[PDB]
Amino acid sequence: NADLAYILSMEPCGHCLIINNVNFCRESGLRTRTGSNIDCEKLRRRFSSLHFMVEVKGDLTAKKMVLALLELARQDHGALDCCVVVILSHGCQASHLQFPGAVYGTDGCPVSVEKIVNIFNGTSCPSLGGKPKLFFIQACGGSSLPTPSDIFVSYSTFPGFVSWRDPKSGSWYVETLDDIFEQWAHSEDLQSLLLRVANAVSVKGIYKQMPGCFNFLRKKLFFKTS
Amino acid sequence: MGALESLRGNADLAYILSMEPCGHCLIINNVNFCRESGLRTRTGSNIDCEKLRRRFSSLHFMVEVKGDLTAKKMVLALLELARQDHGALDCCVVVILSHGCQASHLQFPGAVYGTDGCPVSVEKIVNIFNGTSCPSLGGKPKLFFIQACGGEQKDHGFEVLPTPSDIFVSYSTFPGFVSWRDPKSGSWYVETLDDIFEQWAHSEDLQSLLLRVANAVSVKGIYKQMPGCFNFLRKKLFFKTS
Repeated sequence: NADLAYILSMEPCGHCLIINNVNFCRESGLRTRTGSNIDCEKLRRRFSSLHFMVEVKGDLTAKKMVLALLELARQDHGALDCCVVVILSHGCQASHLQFPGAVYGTDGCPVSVEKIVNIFNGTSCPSLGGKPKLFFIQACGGSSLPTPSDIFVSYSTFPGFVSWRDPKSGSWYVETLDDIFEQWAHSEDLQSLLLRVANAVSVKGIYKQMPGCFNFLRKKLFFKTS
Repeated sequence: MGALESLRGNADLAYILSMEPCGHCLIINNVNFCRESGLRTRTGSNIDCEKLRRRFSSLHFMVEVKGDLTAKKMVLALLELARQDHGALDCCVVVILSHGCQASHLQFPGAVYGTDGCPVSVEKIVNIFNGTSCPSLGGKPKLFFIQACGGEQKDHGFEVLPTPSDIFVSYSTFPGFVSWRDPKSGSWYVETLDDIFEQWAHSEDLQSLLLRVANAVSVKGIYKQMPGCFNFLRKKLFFKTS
């Protein structure tokens, strides 16, 4: 209350798009991301519980990924409270100007996180103005309000399967995140959940790459559950 | 023994700050830039500078302020800081007040200008405090508050292995945008942050505080500013208060 938390009253809570890239063309040389379907199913099932209208889309091209994203922003989120985008794919380690991060489309071409974030800013998507825009990225391999307000990105490149010898048992990250949400999303906010995830991950890999959060929200975000 | 209490106490959910003092705090305050620069005098930074000096002193840090430093001297000050022994400390704070801009980066956006008009990337600054370069802060929170233009765009808004660890970078403005300041009241961001840390540092964690700050600043001026941060922390952070 007192404008300390975003109001998620509406039912459904919002739209959620999951880009699941598994099969890449030969020219790129990017290995098949087998096990990502396990990941996709966990997340689809998850954000569904969080009362979102989840739409999955497999093996998308950089061009097609962008179109799907634009297609989402062209929507009327007017009576909705939040938007969610999840992308599973190989990560691109290009350096950037505004925001870090990129993910490979099936064609081998990258789509920077900065492009993705902006497709959802205030000008491009007035419909979501003042509402929280969440982006979850798992790169396995490879009055007025400010225009960029309410943008929140969780970026993970943590390799590691649930069963360490089996590259097809799924992502230890998604499973850990999914598990933590299942247990605390009912009483803890987004940033609090993600810290539990970040901690769990670090305990699993001392030096290994820890997930980061590019946080530009104005209030806490308590997901709608039960 | 309430919730917040049990929370503050859980070493798994919160960074435990038990040492006295807490650690080092370094404030770099550049106000007078060279002529060749074209950069303006950052009138009002000094009031921001002292507020923070006093603020972090309040939060049990050993504060050291260094003003008007060339890019080279900045790196030097930062190198010496990391070169120290933070073994009996629990946290490290670095504040930078100055002009800034976009810089090509891998993990951390933007850069900050030395008094000489030369740029120092935030990413280079954060990295000076990596686990190898400064094992004395391994696993401990290293905080960075950056008050500098994140870019050139004036936002009108609309009507309504070298990996970061325990790194937390609070940005005054969104990467790519302009950060606003007042000649006699200081920068929106710092004035807001000090005010908020005043009222809540005693009962709220670092991140919670900054949402308040981001929320407050977001309703300001004709031109808009959207504060935010790159959080690579593992736990919540509650400062040691008075």
